[PDB]
Amino acid sequence: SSHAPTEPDIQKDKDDSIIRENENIPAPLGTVVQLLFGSNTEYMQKVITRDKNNVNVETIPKFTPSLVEGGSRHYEYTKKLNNSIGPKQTKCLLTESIEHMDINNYVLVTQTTKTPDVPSGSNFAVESKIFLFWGQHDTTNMTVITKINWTSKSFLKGAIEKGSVEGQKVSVDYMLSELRDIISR
Repeated sequence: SSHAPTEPDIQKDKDDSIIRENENIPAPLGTVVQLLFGSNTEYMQKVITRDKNNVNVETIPKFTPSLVEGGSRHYEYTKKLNNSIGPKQTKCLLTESIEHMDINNYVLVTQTTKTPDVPSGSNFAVESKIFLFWGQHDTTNMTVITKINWTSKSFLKGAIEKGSVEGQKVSVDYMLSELRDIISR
């Protein structure tokens, strides 16, 4: 009765970094997909607002045309940065795309973040692949892989890549913590 654990089909890319891997969420795959990406979007909104640096978090739309391979959505919030010296905050422009959906195997949603107000923010977007697949005993594993798409290379490239990895890890930890709390409550 327990679904078998599965393997995500993670295509390699030399500028990829691992954010988190094989993080367990104690609910079935279809449930976790629905909690993050389904029609009740308050859960993903709360993932974002759990970080008190995240403000102006608009209502998140559902995936259109449908929650299906090829569906996508956009939303925006603001992230507080420095206390006083610029920049004090940045807009965060998020686009999510359903790249692969197979509840018998794995789901891949790509999450791309643009931050126009950071230094060199006009030079890059952050692309994170969120893999969801089966763990043991009808639970879900999550693996997140990140790379920076440089649309113009920056003299701050190394610092930005390090801080982005650091920030993607914090973002994914809130996602995992909220998921783990929704299930337990």
